[PDB]
Amino acid sequence: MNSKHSYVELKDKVIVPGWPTLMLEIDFVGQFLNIPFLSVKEPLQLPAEKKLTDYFTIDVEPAGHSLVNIYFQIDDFLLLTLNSLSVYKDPIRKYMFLRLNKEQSKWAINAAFNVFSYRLRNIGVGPLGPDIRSSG
Repeated sequence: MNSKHSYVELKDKVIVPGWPTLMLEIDFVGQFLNIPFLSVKEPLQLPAEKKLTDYFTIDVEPAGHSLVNIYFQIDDFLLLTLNSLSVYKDPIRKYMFLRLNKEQSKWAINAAFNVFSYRLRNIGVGPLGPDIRSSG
């Protein structure tokens, strides 16, 4: 019959040291703000015709007098894509959120929560990556 939802935190568990990582870069209207988003096995490339906004809506809101969160909504194609690239076991829901720290929040607050643009961005591992991931 009838259905509706909720915004799950995407916790720090999904970033796993040793592995490559996707970096959410937020450029405030008008010194980006960089959040490691999700540790991945292979880089994210999208259909070249397409672009991230097609698949990924985000929104920055305060959570209190000092802290701020980033909410977002992930169309299924990206959701499925992200889950397959993900090291941590399929952690991406359609409606999720993310906690900036007292530090990160501060910028967002000053920009009046107003996003000019954003993108994801594949970043490689450093010289001890393979050794880090495989030990433990």
